Formats: sequence, structure tokens, C-alpha cells
Amino acid sequence: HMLAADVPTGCVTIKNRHEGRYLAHSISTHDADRRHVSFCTDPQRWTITAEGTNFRIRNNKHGEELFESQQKFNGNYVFLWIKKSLINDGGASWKITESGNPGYFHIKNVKFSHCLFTQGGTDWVAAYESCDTAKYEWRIVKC
Repeated sequence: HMLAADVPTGCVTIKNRHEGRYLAHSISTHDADRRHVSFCTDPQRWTITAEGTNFRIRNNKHGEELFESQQKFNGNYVFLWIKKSLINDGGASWKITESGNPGYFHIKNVKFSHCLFTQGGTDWVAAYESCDTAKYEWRIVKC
């Protein structure tokens, strides 16, 4: 067996199936407490930690937690939390479950019940409730 049936924990890379690029921090900030998320061609490192049946996801480079926000453009924003105060309201907790395609997972926000999603060719990340196509599917591999 060479795949990881269980959700990989610790140091991982995170790659969207449709877009084919790696989830990454952004150079752009929405404010001094919220940094944006984007994609990169080269592998960018994250840290996944189990929290009960759920998971927290942290950007290795800046040490900031990934979370889904109340604020919304068209979709609900997905941010990195610059302040570093632990988020305890479900917004930074994620249900990571196998999709129908081997090695790919759905990453679903606990608070909002939205799956991480990207449009396609866009450096913008969001989360929506559909969770039914390749745009919602993520390959999670140990570093």
C-alpha cells in the first residue's frame, strides 16, 4: 500500500485537483489580522493537526491558521489569521473526508459547512456547499 487511507497529519502539501496548483499563502493581506490565500506552481508546506474528528490547517511559512470568515465577496472569504489568537468558534476547524476520487479529499469548514473550492485559472480561493466536482477535491500528501 502506497496511498494514505487516513488523513495525513503534520507536514503536508495541498493541491487542487481541477486547477492543478498548490494551496499557498498570498503576498496580499485583507487587513493586519487577515492574509489572503492563493496558489503556487511549486509545493507550499502546511501543517495539519487532528482536533477530535476534525482538523486544523496552518500555513507553515507564516504559522497562520486557515479559516473561513463571516465576511463575503461573492463567496465567503477564506483567510490566514495573522493575529495568531487560537480560533475557537469552528471557523478554523475542518472536516477532511475522502472524495470519490482516490487520494483526493473534501475539506469542509465546521462552522459554515462549506467545502474549500477554486474556480479555475483564478488565484482566488473560496468555500461553497456543493462539494460535488473536481473543483472541491484536494490531494493531501506528506512532505
